[PDB]
Amino acid sequence: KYSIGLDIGTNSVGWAVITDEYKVPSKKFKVLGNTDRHSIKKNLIGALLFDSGETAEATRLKRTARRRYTRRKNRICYLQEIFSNEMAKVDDSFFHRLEESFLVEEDKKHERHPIFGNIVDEVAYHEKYPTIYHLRKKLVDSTDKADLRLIYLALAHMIKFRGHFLIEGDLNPDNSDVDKLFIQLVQTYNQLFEENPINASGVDAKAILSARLSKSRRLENLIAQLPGEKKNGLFGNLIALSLGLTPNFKSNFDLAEDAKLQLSKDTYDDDLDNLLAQIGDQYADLFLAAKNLSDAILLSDILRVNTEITKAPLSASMIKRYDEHHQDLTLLKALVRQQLPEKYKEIFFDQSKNGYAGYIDGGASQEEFYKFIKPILEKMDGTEELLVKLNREDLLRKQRTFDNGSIPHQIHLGELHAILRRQEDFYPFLKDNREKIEKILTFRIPYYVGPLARGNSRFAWMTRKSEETITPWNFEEVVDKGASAQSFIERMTNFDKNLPNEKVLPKHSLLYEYFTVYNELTKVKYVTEGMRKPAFLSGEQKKAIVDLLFKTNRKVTVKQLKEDYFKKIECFDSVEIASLGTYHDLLKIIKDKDFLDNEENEDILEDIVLTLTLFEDREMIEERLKTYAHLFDDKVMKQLKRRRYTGWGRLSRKLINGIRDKQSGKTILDFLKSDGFANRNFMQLIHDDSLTFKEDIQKAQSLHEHIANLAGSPAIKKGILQTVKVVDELVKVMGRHKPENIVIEMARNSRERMKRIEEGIKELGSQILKEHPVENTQLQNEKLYLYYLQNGRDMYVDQELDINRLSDYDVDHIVPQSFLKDDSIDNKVLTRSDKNRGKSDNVPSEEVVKKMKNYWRQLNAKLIRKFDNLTKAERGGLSELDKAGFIKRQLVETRQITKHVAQILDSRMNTKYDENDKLIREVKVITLKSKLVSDFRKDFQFYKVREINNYHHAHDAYLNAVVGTALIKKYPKLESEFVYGDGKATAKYFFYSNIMNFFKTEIKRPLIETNGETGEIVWDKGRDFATVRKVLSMPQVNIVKKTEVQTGGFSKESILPKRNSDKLIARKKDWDPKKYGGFDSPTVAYSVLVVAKVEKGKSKKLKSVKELLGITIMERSSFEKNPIDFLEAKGYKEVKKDLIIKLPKYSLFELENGRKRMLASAGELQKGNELALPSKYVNFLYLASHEQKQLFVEQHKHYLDEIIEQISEFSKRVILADANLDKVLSAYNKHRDKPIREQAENIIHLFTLTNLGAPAAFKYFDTTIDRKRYTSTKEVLDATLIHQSITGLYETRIDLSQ
RNA sequence: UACCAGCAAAACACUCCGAUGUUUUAGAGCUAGAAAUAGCAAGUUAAAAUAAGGCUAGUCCGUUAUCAACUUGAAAAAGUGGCACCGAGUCGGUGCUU
DNA sequence: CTAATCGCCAATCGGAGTGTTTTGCTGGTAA
DNA sequence: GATTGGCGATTAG
Repeated sequence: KYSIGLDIGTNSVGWAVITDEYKVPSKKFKVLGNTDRHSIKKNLIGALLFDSGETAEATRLKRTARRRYTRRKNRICYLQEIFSNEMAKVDDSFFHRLEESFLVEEDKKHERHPIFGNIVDEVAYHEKYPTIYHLRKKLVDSTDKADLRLIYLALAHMIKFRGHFLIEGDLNPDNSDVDKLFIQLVQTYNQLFEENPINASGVDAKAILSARLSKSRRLENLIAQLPGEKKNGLFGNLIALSLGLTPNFKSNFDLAEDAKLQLSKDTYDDDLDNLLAQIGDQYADLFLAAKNLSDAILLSDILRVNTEITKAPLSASMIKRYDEHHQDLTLLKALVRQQLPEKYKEIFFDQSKNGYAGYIDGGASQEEFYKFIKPILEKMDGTEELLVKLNREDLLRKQRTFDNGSIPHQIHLGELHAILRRQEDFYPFLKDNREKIEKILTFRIPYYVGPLARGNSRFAWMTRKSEETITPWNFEEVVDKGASAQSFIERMTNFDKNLPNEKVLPKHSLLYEYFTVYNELTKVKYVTEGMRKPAFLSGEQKKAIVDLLFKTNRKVTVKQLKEDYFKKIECFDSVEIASLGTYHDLLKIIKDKDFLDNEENEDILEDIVLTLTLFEDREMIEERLKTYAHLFDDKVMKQLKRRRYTGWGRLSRKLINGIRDKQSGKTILDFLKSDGFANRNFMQLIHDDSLTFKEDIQKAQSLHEHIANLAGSPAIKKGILQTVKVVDELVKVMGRHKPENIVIEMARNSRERMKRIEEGIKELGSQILKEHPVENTQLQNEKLYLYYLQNGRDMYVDQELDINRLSDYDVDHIVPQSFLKDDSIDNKVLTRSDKNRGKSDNVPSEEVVKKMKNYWRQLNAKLIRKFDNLTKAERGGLSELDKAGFIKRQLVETRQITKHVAQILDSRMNTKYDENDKLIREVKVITLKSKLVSDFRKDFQFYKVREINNYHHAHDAYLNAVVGTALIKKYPKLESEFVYGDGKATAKYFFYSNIMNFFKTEIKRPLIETNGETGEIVWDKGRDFATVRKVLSMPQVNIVKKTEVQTGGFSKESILPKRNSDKLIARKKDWDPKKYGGFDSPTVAYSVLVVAKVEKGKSKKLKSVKELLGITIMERSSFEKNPIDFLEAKGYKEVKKDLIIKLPKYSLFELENGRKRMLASAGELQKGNELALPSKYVNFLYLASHEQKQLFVEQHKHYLDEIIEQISEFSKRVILADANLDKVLSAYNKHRDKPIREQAENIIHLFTLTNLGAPAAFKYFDTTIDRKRYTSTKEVLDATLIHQSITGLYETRIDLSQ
């Protein structure tokens, strides 16, 4: 009978229903409603269009901030509960005036002065402490009684902003000098390693280690003055420890265990104690010193003040910024006043000129201010001392800038500690509540506990030991913390698939290693002169290999098996041819062999391994093994806490040793352990029919959930639901008969670039960025991008290149494009000429490799797999098997998601079960790629262009169907790679390349094609092409747009100043927008058509109205709860309840002459028509834009004047735009001088005026055309409304002109 | 179609923390002139909010995913739209079963 | 009044940890 | 990351 062909995409789905001999049937349908139409005739071909889906990141980024905004507010509430009783005797309303600051004077109840409460005290206070840091510095260094309000202000400011948590441990801000250190350091090296002393080389390491440089540059500068040292040397290792690195101390100390040390993690003490155990304490304070330096050079960019003067080095360094601004301002003012009197009106008085007034009051950043002020400073005389600071970004700085994110939280704690001790003698209540204020600052919830819910949330997993409120002071006596870190990991671990409801084993377990190691050794073969055939391996040999090779090295080399076993035991000179890592570590740690050999002591090691794999913190691990103590000794635990594993395997425990061969002895694990006659692997054991595993394993094992459970981007998983629903709708139409076949085909920046080029320039030391400054919208071109990635140097020649020479240069792929079709950065290079690459059919010549190995290694630059392909010239090159495989992949759909879709369709299509516990096929599912159809179109001249209409979406499904059905029925044995279910390479390559040669005539073939057994008629080259041509030109395709309701944010997020309009929305309930401001950009969900009456004039003339109203996202619930009261509050009277109609977005209307419009909102409209240009002009337009066909293009030239007539005629009755059409005609009238190629390229641009969708702007040869927005939804109130189904064949029409 | 092995490339889902930006109020502008108008002097900081709001009253939740119209249904969804030809103005016609 | 065109605007920058597929040279092995 | 619907000022009825 019939067949179906589909085509899935990210914004469209196409379908078609072919028949016996490649024809599309037509049918009569029924139309409902109250209109005059009672029937219609339609063809079975169409398409569907929809929008794109999004991801869940933008919602998480706000969910994880709503919680912080409310957790920060509770920190201040705790501080006010300790100060209330004492403050209730000084000022009764101090805490009340602090909450009504954001209030106009009329709405205030108390006075308008917050802190003190008079006009003569506020001014005095503001005249003594211009900034908050003056008070902070005064409180620490003074020894007098202070008012309570100032103490509260300082503490609140310190607590609100607290700093970052990146360094673990305790800081110490006393050592600011750097050189006492390089001295102190060397001092010790040669205080025990004397006679052989590293040379101090009078190194003034001051600028070497203190300059604002990177770690690598400081490393190169350190040993520059020392005559010869090693980057990997132990002095270098301890130096790298001083900076931020991860040195290893195994070298030069003949160690066997890795000794990676980090100075910022919270494990340094234990690792240092362990490392000082195998060497001793003779070399001790060579470390207490490396510490001092480590902290002495990271506190060098924020603290720039001296010592032995103050105990507050951060507050004292923010007064230098204040005192170096008031001094430069006067000088600049005087200099501008004297030598340039005509400009002292916009630098200091205009708020929209990026001067000094537009930098303090208006909106402007430091960069814009500097860029604006540089010429003015340059022109006049003097101003030497000010031009230098501008190059250091230290001209006129502010104390709250964007670069304050490098301040640790251990500095704010010291000032608070210092303040709390000077004033603990006058106020006794500060002596008791002193350990709580320090705890409010440093508390932080662990990342494996989550929200503190009470069983009313969806993202929570935490348990509780006692029903009580959780506070920072009792967090350890309420939260269990023991089972909270186990449910964090076990809620994401995979389940088994051969036996569900079972958890998988750890990767590094003991049973799992037994299974993995011995399974591999069950099949191996070796040949010697004495032996006759390649024999297998026995269990004893495997045990010996494990004992001698596995237990001496985790990885067992094949050479070790060849030499240590064969040569020593079997006496074999030559022969031809997994890790028990846990066992050797346990042997080294426990130091008891018979303990591990004993098989009674089980259910113990598995628990130990699970404990080590599961938790991460140290107290957790200790307490878990606390019950597992008293058995070995005290010493083993200290080393057991230091071991950690990672990884989860995929196999259950009961599957291995719970349903094993209890009826035959040898376990599933032991079957692969001590093999016998039946050397059968696990796959043979499961997949055979001789044992009783199958019954037990097979005893165990909605559409939306299944589809949502797949793997892939959300944007593609939207096109499968629609495909399934379209299929189910199409089956019903054709009489509830299932299709014979189904053919499916699934058709498939700048900031990264400037980040990459900036990193490359910074690491390479190149100065070309200063030479050629680049903005944010320049280097999107690949040629200049590649030019800058190489520091402007050729890579095939070793010469410097030019910024405007790449134009005449070339871009070439590393691997030739004839083998790999790659167009990414990893495959493209820029060169003066491709001939310098060497061979044109292989990897570049070895001369280039030898001459550029150094620069390829330098490109450590992270700018560029590319190195491997470039260096392949020395590795012998490529093969042909990969070419054959890729040729097969070019037409065989090997992607997994297509297999998922095919399985989903096949499972629901076939349901009848065979009586022999099997299934019978009724519908075939075929998958194929797009190469075949493209080749067919190119060969048989069915050209297509994509910028006329959307009909081309539905013209590919028909071609897929015809090609697939024709091909599958001619070769009855190629179903292996084309149907779902279940030397030579060159022959397969040729066969798959020439598959599609049965359509053509000469490479002469008969007109009639027959197939084997019956001479089946599969093609007839006298009428089939005529049918295809007739179908490809039909002015009837069902295009349908999907209607959706809108959701998302309420409006725009920008806050606007006060105004006197009625379009502003209040931010809170009691804040009038005419005195505080608000947002104004509401988003409409859907519209409603109401017919009612409203009063007019003072006489209340009850006129009758019928209009459209918009319902925003913000007020949906109020409307959906009671529409009548909502409408009455809006201002309408006597609302007719039975005539309210909802209208979602993208609704369809019908005007007088077939003119249709969509609905984008309650104020605008869209276009809803299509163009049907004949099939001759498509071929002419495709040929003109690019042998004998040139002559044909030349003879037929008047076609350029027939397209314009059709465009004008179509636009004069549907589009209804006059000025744009007149401009287009006038522009076309005077440009008939250029040849056909460019005129065709510009005629193709004219199809933007008649394109379905929103209006847009296009451009002709020179002229630019603007938009033609429609802004009146008043005419549509007397038209017809159309409701359509998913395919569009079923529809109803309602007349709104009643 | 599954299990071990080296690395690399990624993509997706959840939890815990930093620094800015924007909007109102406080930091007493002065000298001449009835008046617009001129002349001069300062400018760097702090408090509150950050989707309107909810009931289950928690140091909890609020921007992803699903959605043609009528008849019945709490809900999901069971029931609901007759076949072939020619011409080829968007469909029309004829001949009958219907 | 009063309704229709024209020109400009739209929140952004860093860090730490855990779990899972899918592709590309490696394979092997096996049903 | 551009698109595509909102709002103020001007201008034509």
